[PDB]
Amino acid sequence: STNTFNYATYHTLDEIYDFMDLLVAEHPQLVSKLQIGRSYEGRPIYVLKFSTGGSNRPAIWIDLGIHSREWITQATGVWFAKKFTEDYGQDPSFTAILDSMDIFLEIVTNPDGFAFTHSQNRLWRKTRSVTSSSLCVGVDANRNWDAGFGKAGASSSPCSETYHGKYANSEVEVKSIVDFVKDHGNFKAFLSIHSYSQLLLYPYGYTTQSIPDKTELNQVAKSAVAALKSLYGTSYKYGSIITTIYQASGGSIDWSYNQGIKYSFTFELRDTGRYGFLLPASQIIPTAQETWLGVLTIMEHTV
Ligand SMILES: [Zn+2]
Repeated sequence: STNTFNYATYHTLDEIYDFMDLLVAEHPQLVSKLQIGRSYEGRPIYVLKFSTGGSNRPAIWIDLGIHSREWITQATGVWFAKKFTEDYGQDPSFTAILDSMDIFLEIVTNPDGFAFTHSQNRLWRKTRSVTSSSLCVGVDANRNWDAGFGKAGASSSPCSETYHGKYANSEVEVKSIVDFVKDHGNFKAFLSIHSYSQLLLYPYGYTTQSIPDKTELNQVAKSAVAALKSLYGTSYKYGSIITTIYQASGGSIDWSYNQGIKYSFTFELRDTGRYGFLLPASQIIPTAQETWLGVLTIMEHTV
C-alpha cells in the first residue's frame, strides 16, 4: 500500500507507476490516473488528477522529471501525491485549494529517459526519440515547447544535451501535455519541477522582455522561497529564467505563460552542486517537504 511504500529512497519507473495504482485504489474519490499519451518508445504517460468534483474546475498543472536524471523530482512527485491524499480534509489551506481547484500531477514526464537512467545511463536527461541521420538519440524536452523555439538558448545539434528537436512539440512527451492543457482549457497555474540549483523561476527564458505580471509573480516566488526556507533553512534564489540562469528557449513555463496561464513557475530543487543530480536519498523527504510549502504557497496565490 502507499502506507508501506518507502518515500525515502529512489524508485524505478514500474515502482512509481505501481505507487500510482495503489494510490488510486486507496483514494478513489480523490485521485484518478489519466493516460495523456505514450512516450516515444511506447510507455504510457500518466497524469494523476486530484479533484473533489466540479466540472473543468480551475486547475494546477505540475510536471516532474521532464529531465530524467533529476531523480529528486520524480521522488518529490511521489511524496506530493501521497501528501495530497493525506492532507485533504486535514489541512485547512490545502483542503481549501482542492475544494475549488483540481491538481494534475505528472510525476514522470519523461518515462523513456527515466528507465534509461536506471538501465543504461544515470545521467541521461533527454527523451529517447531517434533522430534521423544522427548517431544520437533524444531531445531536451524542456527546449521543445512553442516558446521562442529554436532560438538561442537551445541547440540544433542532435547529440547536444540541449537539442530542441526538429520543430516545437516534436516530442510526444511534450505534445501530450500541450494537447491536454489546451483541451482542458482551464489551467491557472503550471509548475515545472527540475533539479538542481535551488531556484524558483518565472518567465521568460527565451527573451529579456519582462512579463507583464512580473511584480506579482516575483512577490509570489519571493513568498514561496521564504516558505520553503522556513523548514530547513534551504536558500533559494528567484527571478526570471533569463536573468537568473541565462537564455533558454522552448521552455515549458514560457509556453504556458504565453497560453495565459499566469502562475507559471519552474522549480530547480536541491542541491546547489555538491551532489548535483545524484542527490542522496536521505535528502528526498526534507526536499519534498520544503518544496511542498513553496508549491502550496504558489497554489494559495492562485485560488
Ligand atoms: Zn531539468
